[PDB]
Amino acid sequence: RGQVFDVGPRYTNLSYIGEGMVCSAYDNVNKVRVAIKKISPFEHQTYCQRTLREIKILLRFRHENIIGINDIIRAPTIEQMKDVYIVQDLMETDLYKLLKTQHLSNDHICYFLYQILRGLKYIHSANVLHRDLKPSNLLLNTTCDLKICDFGLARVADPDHDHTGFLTEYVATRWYRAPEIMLNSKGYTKSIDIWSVGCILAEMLSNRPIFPGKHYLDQLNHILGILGSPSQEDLNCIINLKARNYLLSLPHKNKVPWNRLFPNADSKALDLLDKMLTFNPHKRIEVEQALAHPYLEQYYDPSDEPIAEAPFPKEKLKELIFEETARFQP
Ligand SMILES: *CCS(=O)(=O)NCc1ccc2[nH]ncc2c1
Repeated sequence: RGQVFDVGPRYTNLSYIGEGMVCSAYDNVNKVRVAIKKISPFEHQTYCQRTLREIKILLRFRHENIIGINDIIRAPTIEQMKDVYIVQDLMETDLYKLLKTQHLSNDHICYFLYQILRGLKYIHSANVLHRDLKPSNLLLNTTCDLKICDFGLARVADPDHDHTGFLTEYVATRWYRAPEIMLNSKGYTKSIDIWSVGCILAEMLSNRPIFPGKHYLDQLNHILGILGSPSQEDLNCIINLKARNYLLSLPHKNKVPWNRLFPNADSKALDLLDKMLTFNPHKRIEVEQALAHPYLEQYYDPSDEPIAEAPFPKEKLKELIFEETARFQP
């Protein structure tokens, strides 16, 4: 152990996983090990907001490629409730850990990408944006089943309020941020997630992040270094003068061909990558088009790619977390 990890007698024999804190544990009712994360969010409003949003989303979603919540453990009263524990299916590894050690065959890349997009189709069908897709948020088991996790930054899509100024600060993981985040976008459209998936695909191809920016504007430097300078048409879509004039200030950069960056990659994988890593978010491929792409033809089956049945102050938010978790109480 490290601290109080107080999960009733249902869950026993705890092993540390990572870091609030995550442990595996034996579930004495279902007779399997499970993952459990301790969330002590109530002293920080940021952790509380992300806790409630995640719980609400994950309890509504039901999909093979999205991690569920199996159980939530907390004290019987608001006064006694200092922590919440979320119990989820235990997955042996994640794509971040796997890519640090293992070469993926083209077949593995294809199947992982299929499952990411299949999960994402469901999320987007519920009018939700994940907004922090990255290898460590893709859980894997030993048979290569994949589950999307961490909905702490997820939002309902809101394309009419997507516009913002140049260099607006952003929360989600830097290396997977679409170029428009740095230029004119709050990340309130589905195209933000597709860019992250493109980055993940590129990372699966070479085991290295494609755009490892070291700070905020360096991320755009990395993206433009491979895509090259945006076209006049793509620039004309950027009405914000600060962002536009920044881009016009840069020396001309040529496109680096994908087949030079990824000489061992399948050509169909690179055609799909090109379409996910499109600079102009309006021209970027959508999740259903991505699934229908020739690269995924061995798996594509829209009848087996389900969609969601419908669209989706700390003191009141501790109350809302209490209410939302009530169904798991004895
Ligand atoms: C979803 C990525 S984190 O939440 O950062 N990692 C913690 C978890 C959560 C659920 C798991 N199931 N198996 C392993 C897990 C790790």
